[PDB]
Amino acid sequence: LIQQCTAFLLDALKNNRPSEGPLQTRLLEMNLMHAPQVADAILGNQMFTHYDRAHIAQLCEKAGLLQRALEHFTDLYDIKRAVVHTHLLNPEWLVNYFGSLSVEDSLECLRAMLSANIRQNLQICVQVASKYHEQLSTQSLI
Amino acid sequence: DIKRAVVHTHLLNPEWLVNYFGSLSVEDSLECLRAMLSANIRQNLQICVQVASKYHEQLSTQSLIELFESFKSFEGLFYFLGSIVNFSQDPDVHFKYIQAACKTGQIKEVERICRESNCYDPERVKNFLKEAKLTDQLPLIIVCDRFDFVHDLVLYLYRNNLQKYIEIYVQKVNPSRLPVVIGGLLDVDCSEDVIKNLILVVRGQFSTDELVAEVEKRNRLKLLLPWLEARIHEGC
Repeated sequence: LIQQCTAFLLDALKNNRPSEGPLQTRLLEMNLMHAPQVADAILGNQMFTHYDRAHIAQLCEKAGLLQRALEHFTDLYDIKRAVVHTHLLNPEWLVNYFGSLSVEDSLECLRAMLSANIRQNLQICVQVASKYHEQLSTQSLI
Repeated sequence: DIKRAVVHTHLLNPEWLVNYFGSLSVEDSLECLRAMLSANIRQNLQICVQVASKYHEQLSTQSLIELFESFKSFEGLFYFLGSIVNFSQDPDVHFKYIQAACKTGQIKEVERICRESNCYDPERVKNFLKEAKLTDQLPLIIVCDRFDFVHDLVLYLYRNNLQKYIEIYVQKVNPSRLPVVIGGLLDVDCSEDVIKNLILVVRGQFSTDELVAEVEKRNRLKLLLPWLEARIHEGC
């Protein structure tokens, strides 16, 4: 029972003393193959602090976990690939907005996403512009 | 004949259509949907994809897939193979599938299946790549070295251009093949200071042995000495 022994290890992880990054790292790695829903609570509790965010991001990449892969870009700031992957399809709605918002490199991000701006991200760029212009409605925008 | 209500397919109920498809489709309705595509509005288009995924499921005839690819069909055959790519191992149809992903970019969803589906001929497809230039490709920088044909590949690339794909490759994908890559670069007599600067970039799987091998096979090790200084100064 990998599931239940992993759960018991998780119960141990509730205390920071048994909370040892690599152990719970492997636990979450198995979860990514089995159940990603728990990864939300894990990210709340200890994930970003204890885990190898790079390896886990690569895992969620290969596993098609784009939404928590956004949490990973938030963990990793993977500039070109975060840009292109967001450019792919419908992301975590406001999470992507702020992640883009929470950087001054959203400039070049939008340059990229606009170089290939298919009609999907067509309006949303102007929409999120109504999240940066509000601090800097620069002629850079025009 | 029965191939007359194909006009009302613009409005007609596909349920009793599939019912009439239970019969009349034993190598028969193929020509009916064929004529429908001879008048292929978008209405008699998606339903034809659906009925293609109604007979291949009962008879995955290669004649069907051939008459299918006879047209553009790239998205139609895309979904069609998406119903078949699993548990099917024909190299040609898989290459057609990847090329369809190239038609409208569905590579991110295929470059992973190129890793998954390795039941094909990477030589032909990599020749196609060297012919069909995507100008932003990253399926061969994954799957060709997954099959390890990248020596003469990166040779040809250096011949045309090699700026960052080398870099992102050795960074995320694989710094373990980095040695033979460097060796090829030495065979083509590149600018070695570039390789040096890459070594200065944080390395993944990388060690002293392969590095000194690379620097000795050209007997021009006058480059890695600051790397060794850093190694020993840090205590390694």
